[PDB]
Amino acid sequence: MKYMITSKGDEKSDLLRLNMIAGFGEYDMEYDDVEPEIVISIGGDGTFLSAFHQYEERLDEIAFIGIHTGHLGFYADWRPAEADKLVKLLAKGEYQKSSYPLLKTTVKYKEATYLALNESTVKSSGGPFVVDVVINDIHFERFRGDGLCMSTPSGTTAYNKSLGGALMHPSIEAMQLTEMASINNRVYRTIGSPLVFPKHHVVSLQPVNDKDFQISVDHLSILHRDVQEIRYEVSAKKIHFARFRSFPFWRRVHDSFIE
Amino acid sequence: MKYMITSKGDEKSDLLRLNMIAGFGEYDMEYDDVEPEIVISIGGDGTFLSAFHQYEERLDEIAFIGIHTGHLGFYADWRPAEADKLVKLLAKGEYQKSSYPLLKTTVKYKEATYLALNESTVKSSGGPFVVDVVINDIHFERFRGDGLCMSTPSGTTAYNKSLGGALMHPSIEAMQLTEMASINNRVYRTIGSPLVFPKHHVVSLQPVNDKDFQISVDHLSILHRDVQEIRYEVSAKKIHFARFRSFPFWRRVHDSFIE
Amino acid sequence: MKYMITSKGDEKSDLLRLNMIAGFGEYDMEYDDVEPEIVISIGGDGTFLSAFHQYEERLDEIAFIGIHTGHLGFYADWRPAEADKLVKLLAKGEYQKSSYPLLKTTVKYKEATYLALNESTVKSSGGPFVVDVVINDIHFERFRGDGLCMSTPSGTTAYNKSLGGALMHPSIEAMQLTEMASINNRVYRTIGSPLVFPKHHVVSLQPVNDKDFQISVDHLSILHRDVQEIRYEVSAKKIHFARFRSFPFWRRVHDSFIE
Amino acid sequence: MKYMITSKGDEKSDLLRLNMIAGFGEYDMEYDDVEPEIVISIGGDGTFLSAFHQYEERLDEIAFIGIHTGHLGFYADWRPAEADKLVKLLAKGEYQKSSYPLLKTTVKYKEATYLALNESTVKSSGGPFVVDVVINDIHFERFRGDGLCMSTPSGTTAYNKSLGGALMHPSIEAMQLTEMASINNRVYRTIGSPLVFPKHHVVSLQPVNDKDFQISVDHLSILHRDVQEIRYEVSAKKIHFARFRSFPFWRRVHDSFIE
Ligand SMILES: NC(=O)c1ccc[n+]([C@@H]2O[C@H](COP(=O)([O-])OP(=O)(O)OC[C@H]3O[C@@H](n4cnc5c(N)ncnc54)[C@H](OP(=O)(O)O)[C@@H]3O)[C@@H](O)[C@H]2O)c1
Ligand SMILES: NC(=O)c1ccc[n+]([C@@H]2O[C@H](COP(=O)([O-])OP(=O)(O)OC[C@H]3O[C@@H](n4cnc5c(N)ncnc54)[C@H](OP(=O)(O)O)[C@@H]3O)[C@@H](O)[C@H]2O)c1
Ligand SMILES: NC(=O)c1ccc[n+]([C@@H]2O[C@H](COP(=O)([O-])OP(=O)(O)OC[C@H]3O[C@@H](n4cnc5c(N)ncnc54)[C@H](OP(=O)(O)O)[C@@H]3O)[C@@H](O)[C@H]2O)c1
Ligand SMILES: NC(=O)c1ccc[n+]([C@@H]2O[C@H](COP(=O)([O-])OP(=O)(O)OC[C@H]3O[C@@H](n4cnc5c(N)ncnc54)[C@H](OP(=O)(O)O)[C@@H]3O)[C@@H](O)[C@H]2O)c1
Repeated sequence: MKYMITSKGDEKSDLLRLNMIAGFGEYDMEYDDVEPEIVISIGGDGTFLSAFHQYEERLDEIAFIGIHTGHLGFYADWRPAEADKLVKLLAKGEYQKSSYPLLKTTVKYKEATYLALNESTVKSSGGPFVVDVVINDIHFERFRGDGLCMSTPSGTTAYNKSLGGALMHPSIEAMQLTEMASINNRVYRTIGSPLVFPKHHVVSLQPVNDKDFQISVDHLSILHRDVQEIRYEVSAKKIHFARFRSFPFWRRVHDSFIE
Repeated sequence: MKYMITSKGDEKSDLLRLNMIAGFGEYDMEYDDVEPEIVISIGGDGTFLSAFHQYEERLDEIAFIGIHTGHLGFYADWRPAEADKLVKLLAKGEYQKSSYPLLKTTVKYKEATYLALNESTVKSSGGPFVVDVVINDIHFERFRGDGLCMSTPSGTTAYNKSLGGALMHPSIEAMQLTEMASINNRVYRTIGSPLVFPKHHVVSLQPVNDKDFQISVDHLSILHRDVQEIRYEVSAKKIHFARFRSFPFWRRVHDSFIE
Repeated sequence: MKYMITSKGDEKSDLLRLNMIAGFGEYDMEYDDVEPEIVISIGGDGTFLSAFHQYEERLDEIAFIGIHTGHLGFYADWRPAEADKLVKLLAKGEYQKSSYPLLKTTVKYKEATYLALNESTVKSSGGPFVVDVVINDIHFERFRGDGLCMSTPSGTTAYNKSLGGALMHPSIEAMQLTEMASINNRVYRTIGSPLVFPKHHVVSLQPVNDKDFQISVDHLSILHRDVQEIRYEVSAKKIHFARFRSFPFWRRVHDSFIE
Repeated sequence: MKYMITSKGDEKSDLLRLNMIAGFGEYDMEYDDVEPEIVISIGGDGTFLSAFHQYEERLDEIAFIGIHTGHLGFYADWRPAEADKLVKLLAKGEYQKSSYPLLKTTVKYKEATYLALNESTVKSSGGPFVVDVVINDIHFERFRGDGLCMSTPSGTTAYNKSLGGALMHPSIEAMQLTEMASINNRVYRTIGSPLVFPKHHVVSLQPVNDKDFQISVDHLSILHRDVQEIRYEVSAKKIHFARFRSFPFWRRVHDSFIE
């Protein structure tokens, strides 16, 4: 089948990449980075995040696999020493697919949409951050603070976790909203707690005074000017992984945070 | 249809109860507190929790309704001044049913099972609290601290919230595990974060030294001796509510915590 | 004595300012905004913070007073309706002085020093934030995350509080370091907890890769390039307040956050 | 000088104890566990806490030293392999004394007072926990939740830390109040944040309905019945340590929590 390999770009990763291409040379596997069916990422979770965004127009046609050159990754499921075993399994087609939910972000000004695998965040462009938070058209809170983070399930181990969010098993189709440094006093009030939203709920952020926001989607971060609305919902699209063995989410969590 | 009414037992609640019984007297509604089809709770969420546990052997046959005499409740959806309107709607059958997930607790010694609408918690019987946390038979962490709290979705606004858990929309079939005062240092390590579990995941707590635990299920709290295992999973059973109008979960959250 | 009055600049504040100047006209009080001995701030705590930084070269010669036009302030101790009573008390000299500790920030490149009344914070200029935290020349932790906040005692009710810091009575000569969204996992480790430092302890932040930082001192926020060190210590300088009645810190905290 | 040695009571600790007694036999050092001037604890910080409470009537006459048999301790400053070096230094009198602040607890019914080296905590005897918190005779908050923890500076690394309190350098004469699982909503309000109190401030807890409380002082935990008041203040008494080398507090914190 058609495949391609992205590399973190250090010496370790490029050579492991060349090795796998040579190894794939011995099977009915065609290198194709335009219309690949398998996308192998070699590096860290940052490398995997870039591979996902490189091909996010064909998530329906692609199964992703990650090899972590440094520490273990939540998306890069494989060690370098296992590359040859992976080459053989992929060529023989002995793999199941699994899917993770994704987050849709819409920015209205006159409208851009993004897909996130980890999260989308909103901060001010320097001044104070104040937004109205509207859940399914109902005004829920006026948020004052440093910013807001909306995480997918697999994103819950990343920025969301540092903000006090829960870790959510990726079989749950949800998104999680966490606060960054909310102001709470006599007059200003936020919920405080993380909020977990099911599919089809729409969280809308609406400016109060300033209309300029620094918006991040995974690694990408852009200053958006004259914003009327930021809309969050669980995407209809999903990322697909090639899975060759059992590696449960909670085992990845244990291995990454406990030992 | 058959119905019964429990009362918080103060003067306000009993009289509102008597009024509704008189009001039901004018329809084809039979008072029956053995095999009721509708269970009306008048009081607070504590009163509603007691009504649920009174009839938890027939959750399949019952739709619950709550009237809050004091502050607004998350389960008691109705104000006293609306009692007469409620009498009329219930008698005419103009109601939809909605369901919330419940938590199953199994205590093995030689085995008791409980159903919780808010949460189940585990603490020691005085000494230090140490348990091994096993997720789907995989050892996840050795927890040291004051205790652990496993919450249903509708429970996430209660004890779970005070422990830093996320609020979860009740359409999500999940349970959430939060830490009470975990010890984390060079040698002792817990995840820290709340954990959200889908249906069919089994969280097992296993003693390390002491085998005596104070276990709570909603309001009930019992000292269990010589415990071998505490098992948590999302129940196959659900609570059913009679719904007569739109009152979204996030609106209940806003009304209860924001204003 | 010599005095001056700064105003938030809205209609309410300017007119209250003009009234007090007219009122001071009836005593031996000379308006002087170059070498004032009393500095009256009329507005909010933001207005007071600007008054403090306007005159921070003569904190030894000045007693500050604040009038809050909007909500109650932690530094603006007086309501508008009390302005005339304040005019009379100040002119008669019936006031005690009280002092709050201040934070000294040194940025080395080739060295700038700042004084903060609330706090100094450090964030990256966009990329990831990584710094080594050195306490009294001893390497304490490698911090990864969004940033760090060093608060005075009276600052503990502001940004520090939103970050989970403790509130500290201003009679304690200390500074408090809080984390913004620290990354903690198998490999990366921060203390997590706020840290409270006595006088004469020196906390030094040292770059790891990137040398560009966005540094804030109270309201001021500046991009510093090619930074070698950020040094925090409790200042030898203190702010002095004119006090005319009992208004305990914990009462200000109660009034501002509880009711 | 007069000295005594307490032991954790395992084989390692008793034998290390016997060795030091034999070693002390070669100097002008008299074993005396009634009126000792030096108290050596061999075990963990729990062993040291028991030694402190054994002799808390003569804290003015005693310098404490701790040897940790297991992991490093915050009070047990010495490893077993260094016992002989310690014997020699103590006998030669080559030691400085350092002092840590202590917490005074008064329980009024008709009045008991306790001294804590780590902290004092208050919980209910089973039902809900509700107390009024009075700071220097001013009503500050009505606390609802699981309990409250008042920590000394050296206690801030223990229970206080697990509750989200700040770590405080022990040269600061203060106590820190942290919340256990506070309920915060539309009607119920607590400060949330830890509170740091200077010397001479008096925090008083006063019952609201129930008068029975489980009160802990370091390891001791007792059910107090018919309580009228719990009073917290920084003690006039201090613990004195024999110090033979530099081991800064922040280095102990680094070694215990970072690596
Ligand atoms: N305060 C924070 O915790 C914080 C702040 C900003 C951004 N981030 C994370 O950074 C991501 C994008 O940046 P980047 O990765 O391109 O560069 P980066 O900022 O250097 O990456 C931050 C770290 O997050 C790790 N990571 C990525 N996805 C993760 C996941 N799902 N669970 C746990 N850890 C994960 C990455 O692992 P590798 O080393 O294997 O790449 C990397 O070490 C965002 O999606 C966000 O989640 C975290
Ligand atoms: N630290 C804590 O936050 C804490 C500690 C222990 C127990 N609890 C809660 O108490 C419950 C059982 O006690 P109880 O109600 O019989 O007596 P209780 O301890 O007096 O009740 C505690 C309060 O929780 C409220 N509550 C109940 N269910 C709730 C929900 N789903 N979301 C938000 N608030 C809710 C009750 O409202 P009403 O006043 O209307 O009854 C009551 O005010 C447990 O299920 C637990 O969630 C909370
Ligand atoms: N996430 C946060 O909580 C956050 C983030 C950034 C900055 N800030 C605060 O903003 C300050 C400087 O900004 P600014 O005041 O010029 O404009 P600002 O960002 O609009 O001010 C933020 C708010 O903090 C209040 N405040 C100031 N000093 C305080 C104190 N000691 N305790 C409690 N609240 C206090 C101000 O009261 P007034 O309305 O009376 O002016 C204002 O409402 C910083 O010193 C920092 O503490 C807070
Ligand atoms: N949730 C919690 O974190 C929690 C709950 C209850 C009690 N405690 C602590 O337990 C103490 C009394 O119990 P115990 O020690 O007799 O038995 P314990 O409950 O078994 O001791 C708990 C642990 O705390 C450690 N510790 C003691 N003082 C400390 C300090 N100042 N800083 C950091 N760690 C410290 C002890 O070290 P060693 O192993 O060397 O003895 C022990 O490992 C209390 O003073 C309280 O601070 C903690």
